[PDB]
Amino acid sequence: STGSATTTPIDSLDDAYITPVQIGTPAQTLNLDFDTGSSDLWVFSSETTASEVDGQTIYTPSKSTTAKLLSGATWSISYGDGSSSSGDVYTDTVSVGGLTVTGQAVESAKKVSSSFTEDSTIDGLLGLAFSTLNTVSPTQQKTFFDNAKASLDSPVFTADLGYHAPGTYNFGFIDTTAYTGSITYTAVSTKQGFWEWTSTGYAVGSGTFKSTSIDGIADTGTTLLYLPATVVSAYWAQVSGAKSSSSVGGYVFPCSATLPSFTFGVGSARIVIPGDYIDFGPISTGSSSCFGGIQSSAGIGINIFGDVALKAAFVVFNGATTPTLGFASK
Ligand SMILES: CN(C)c1ccc(C(=O)NN)cc1
Repeated sequence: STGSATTTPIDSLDDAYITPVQIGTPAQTLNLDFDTGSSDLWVFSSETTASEVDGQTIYTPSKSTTAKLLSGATWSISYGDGSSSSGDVYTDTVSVGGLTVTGQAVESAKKVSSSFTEDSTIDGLLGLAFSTLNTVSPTQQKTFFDNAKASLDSPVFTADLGYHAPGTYNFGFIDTTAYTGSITYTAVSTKQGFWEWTSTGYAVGSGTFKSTSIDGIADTGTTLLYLPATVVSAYWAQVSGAKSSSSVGGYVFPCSATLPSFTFGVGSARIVIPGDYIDFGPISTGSSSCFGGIQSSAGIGINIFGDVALKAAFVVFNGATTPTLGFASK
């Protein structure tokens, strides 16, 4: 089997991407944030505290003939940005882009943090990291990908995120028309439950490439690119007037600037992030200070190749017995 679904930016900044997902019978379509940095499929639901729902589409398990309470199971998750959610669990039929899993754990939110309430366009998350990170207790549950894997033509999914445009998540096949050149594969560590890999270095603009190992995670659920302070300082030093602002919470730059590109290494290959991808616009409406798309990972504890990086590439998440990541230019 295979599946293919279009993923769409939620706003003009590509702050996140949503992908339609069919849950239950008859189908209830919710727009979920596919998240390769977590392993829970959770949704706004008829059980979510009313004051914490603001425009989202909800899953109502009582209207699904295939929903079953997973008796006694609860979940609770918190993300690196400080967001969180929690609730109980149903199993139901879930389909993505024509690919169907029966008996998928669908985690129904009773509570969500304000960040989720405020994101009217995001009806929940669909985790695509390793199932060892799943938060359901007392019986840990498998991700949609993990459940689908044995049925897939190939045990892979791909992320092809657009810059200010829709893109695609494919399951079970590699679309050889979706990228240029060749895909370079690199080793993954699953020890922390993430798609964790080691970049071989970086360059700023037309500058020389610096060979240096940068461990990090491929996280479609993080907006920005978070790298070591040394690397990030070297980037922003090439932008006149750029500075780190403790008041704003990161590097800002004059909105009159033209940003240089940023290159990261994948083995002997190189992925170039155009300067435009690094512009996250005015810090507040009407401001001439703009927020940068490359920020320090210091005080996160891990480097994060978020959407800013991933959208510059066609990315293969290879879930074979020994997982690997592949990157191609596009
Ligand atoms: C507030 N929202 C929509 C979030 C979405 C995703 C994440 C995240 O860290 N995913 N790996 C955090 C927050």
